[PDB]
Amino acid sequence: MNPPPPETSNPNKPKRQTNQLQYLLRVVLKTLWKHQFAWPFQQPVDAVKLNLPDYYKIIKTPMDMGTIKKRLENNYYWNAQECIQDFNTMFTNCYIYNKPGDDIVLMAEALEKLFLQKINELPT
Ligand SMILES: COCCNC(=O)CN1CCN(CCn2c(CCc3ccc(OCCCN(C)C)cc3)nc3cc(-c4c(C)noc4C)ccc32)CC1
Repeated sequence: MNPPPPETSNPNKPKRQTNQLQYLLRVVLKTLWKHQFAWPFQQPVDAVKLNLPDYYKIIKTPMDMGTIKKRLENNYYWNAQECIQDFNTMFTNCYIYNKPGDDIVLMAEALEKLFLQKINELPT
Protein backbone atom coordinates (compact mmCIF):
# COMPACT_ATOMS: atom_id res chain seq x y z
CA MET A 1 0.00 0.00 0.00
CA ASN A 2 1.04 3.60 0.38
CA PRO A 3 3.20 5.19 3.06
CA PRO A 4 1.96 8.23 4.94
CA PRO A 5 2.58 11.36 2.85
CA PRO A 6 5.68 13.46 3.59
CA GLU A 7 5.37 15.72 6.60
CA THR A 8 3.98 19.16 5.80
CA SER A 9 4.32 20.66 9.31
CA ASN A 10 7.10 20.58 11.89
CA PRO A 11 6.17 22.23 15.21
CA ASN A 12 9.76 22.10 16.46
CA LYS A 13 11.04 24.14 13.52
CA PRO A 14 10.92 27.97 13.67
CA LYS A 15 9.23 29.75 10.79
CA ARG A 16 10.00 32.68 8.55
CA GLN A 17 8.78 34.25 5.32
CA THR A 18 11.30 35.26 2.66
CA ASN A 19 10.95 36.88 -0.74
CA GLN A 20 12.22 33.71 -2.43
CA LEU A 21 9.75 31.43 -0.62
CA GLN A 22 6.91 33.79 -1.50
CA TYR A 23 8.04 33.67 -5.13
CA LEU A 24 8.27 29.86 -5.08
CA LEU A 25 4.62 29.66 -3.98
CA ARG A 26 3.01 32.47 -5.93
CA VAL A 27 4.91 32.18 -9.21
CA VAL A 28 6.82 28.89 -9.45
CA LEU A 29 4.46 26.41 -7.81
CA LYS A 30 1.37 28.24 -9.07
CA THR A 31 2.64 28.18 -12.66
CA LEU A 32 3.49 24.49 -12.58
CA TRP A 33 0.24 23.68 -10.77
CA LYS A 34 -1.84 25.13 -13.63
CA HIS A 35 0.14 23.41 -16.39
CA GLN A 36 -1.64 20.97 -18.70
CA PHE A 37 0.59 18.18 -17.32
CA ALA A 38 0.35 18.96 -13.60
CA TRP A 39 -2.42 16.56 -12.47
CA PRO A 40 -0.29 13.40 -11.96
CA PHE A 41 2.07 15.45 -9.77
CA GLN A 42 -0.52 17.26 -7.64
CA GLN A 43 -0.70 14.53 -4.97
CA PRO A 44 1.44 11.62 -3.74
CA VAL A 45 1.71 8.70 -6.15
CA ASP A 46 -1.02 6.27 -5.11
CA ALA A 47 0.48 2.87 -5.85
CA VAL A 48 -2.73 0.96 -5.19
CA LYS A 49 -4.99 3.16 -7.36
CA LEU A 50 -2.45 3.17 -10.21
CA ASN A 51 -1.55 -0.52 -9.63
CA LEU A 52 2.19 -0.05 -9.05
CA PRO A 53 3.11 -2.81 -6.56
CA ASP A 54 6.89 -2.13 -6.71
CA TYR A 55 6.76 1.69 -6.58
CA TYR A 56 7.83 2.07 -2.94
CA LYS A 57 10.50 -0.60 -3.22
CA ILE A 58 12.15 1.58 -5.88
CA ILE A 59 11.17 5.06 -4.62
CA LYS A 60 12.07 5.53 -0.95
CA THR A 61 11.90 9.36 -0.94
CA PRO A 62 8.54 10.19 -2.54
CA MET A 63 7.69 13.78 -3.34
CA ASP A 64 4.89 15.59 -5.14
CA MET A 65 3.63 19.11 -5.79
CA GLY A 66 0.67 18.75 -3.44
CA THR A 67 3.17 18.20 -0.64
CA ILE A 68 5.36 21.08 -1.85
CA LYS A 69 2.31 23.35 -1.99
CA LYS A 70 1.27 22.52 1.59
CA ARG A 71 4.86 22.89 2.76
CA LEU A 72 4.99 26.40 1.28
CA GLU A 73 1.53 27.28 2.64
CA ASN A 74 2.50 25.99 6.11
CA ASN A 75 5.86 27.81 6.14
CA TYR A 76 7.53 24.40 6.45
CA TYR A 77 10.54 25.60 4.46
CA TRP A 78 13.16 27.76 6.14
CA ASN A 79 15.50 27.81 3.13
CA ALA A 80 14.43 28.18 -0.50
CA GLN A 81 16.87 25.38 -1.37
CA GLU A 82 14.69 22.94 0.61
CA CYS A 83 11.82 23.59 -1.78
CA ILE A 84 13.98 23.43 -4.90
CA GLN A 85 15.33 20.11 -3.63
CA ASP A 86 11.79 18.74 -3.28
CA PHE A 87 10.96 19.64 -6.88
CA ASN A 88 14.15 17.90 -8.03
CA THR A 89 13.29 14.82 -5.97
CA MET A 90 9.83 14.70 -7.54
CA PHE A 91 11.25 14.86 -11.06
CA THR A 92 14.07 12.37 -10.39
CA ASN A 93 11.69 9.82 -8.82
CA CYS A 94 9.66 9.90 -12.03
CA TYR A 95 12.77 9.33 -14.18
CA ILE A 96 13.91 6.45 -11.94
CA TYR A 97 10.66 4.49 -11.80
CA ASN A 98 9.43 4.94 -15.37
CA LYS A 99 11.05 4.27 -18.69
CA PRO A 100 12.42 6.95 -21.04
CA GLY A 101 9.71 8.03 -23.44
CA ASP A 102 6.77 7.00 -21.24
CA ASP A 103 4.00 9.59 -21.32
CA ILE A 104 4.56 10.46 -17.66
CA VAL A 105 8.30 10.98 -18.23
CA LEU A 106 7.76 13.37 -21.12
CA MET A 107 5.27 15.22 -18.91
CA ALA A 108 7.80 15.50 -16.08
CA GLU A 109 10.40 16.69 -18.62
CA ALA A 110 8.12 19.52 -19.77
CA LEU A 111 7.34 20.50 -16.16
CA GLU A 112 11.03 20.43 -15.21
CA LYS A 113 12.08 22.61 -18.13
CA LEU A 114 9.42 25.13 -17.08
CA PHE A 115 10.49 24.84 -13.42
CA LEU A 116 14.05 25.73 -14.44
CA GLN A 117 12.81 28.73 -16.42
CA LYS A 118 10.88 30.00 -13.41
CA ILE A 119 13.66 29.29 -10.88
CA ASN A 120 15.99 31.35 -13.06
CA GLU A 121 13.87 34.40 -12.21
CA LEU A 122 14.04 33.85 -8.44
CA PRO A 123 14.56 37.24 -6.74
CA THR A 124 17.69 37.91 -4.72
C1 LIG B 1 3.42 13.44 -23.81
O1 LIG B 1 2.23 12.94 -23.21
C2 LIG B 1 1.06 13.54 -23.74
C3 LIG B 1 0.15 13.89 -22.60
N1 LIG B 1 -0.12 12.76 -21.73
C4 LIG B 1 -1.14 11.92 -21.92
O2 LIG B 1 -2.09 12.17 -22.65
C5 LIG B 1 -1.04 10.59 -21.18
N2 LIG B 1 -1.80 10.51 -19.94
C6 LIG B 1 -1.72 11.77 -19.19
C7 LIG B 1 -2.55 11.68 -17.92
N3 LIG B 1 -2.06 10.60 -17.06
C8 LIG B 1 -2.83 10.56 -15.80
C9 LIG B 1 -2.72 9.28 -14.97
N4 LIG B 1 -1.94 9.48 -13.73
C10 LIG B 1 -2.33 10.12 -12.58
C11 LIG B 1 -3.62 10.86 -12.46
C12 LIG B 1 -4.18 10.85 -11.04
C13 LIG B 1 -4.89 9.54 -10.76
C14 LIG B 1 -5.97 9.15 -11.54
C15 LIG B 1 -6.63 7.96 -11.30
C16 LIG B 1 -6.21 7.14 -10.26
O3 LIG B 1 -6.88 5.96 -10.02
C17 LIG B 1 -7.97 5.62 -10.88
C18 LIG B 1 -7.52 4.49 -11.79
C19 LIG B 1 -6.62 4.98 -12.92
N5 LIG B 1 -5.89 3.91 -13.60
C20 LIG B 1 -6.79 3.12 -14.44
C21 LIG B 1 -4.81 4.45 -14.41
C22 LIG B 1 -5.14 7.51 -9.47
C23 LIG B 1 -4.49 8.71 -9.73
N6 LIG B 1 -1.42 10.07 -11.64
C24 LIG B 1 -0.35 9.38 -12.20
C25 LIG B 1 0.92 9.10 -11.69
C26 LIG B 1 1.86 8.48 -12.51
C27 LIG B 1 3.25 8.30 -12.04
C28 LIG B 1 4.14 9.27 -11.50
C29 LIG B 1 3.89 10.70 -11.18
N7 LIG B 1 5.31 8.75 -11.27
O4 LIG B 1 5.23 7.39 -11.66
C30 LIG B 1 3.98 7.15 -12.11
C31 LIG B 1 3.67 5.76 -12.54
C32 LIG B 1 1.51 8.10 -13.81
C33 LIG B 1 0.25 8.35 -14.32
C34 LIG B 1 -0.66 9.01 -13.51
C35 LIG B 1 -2.14 9.34 -17.80
C36 LIG B 1 -1.32 9.42 -19.08
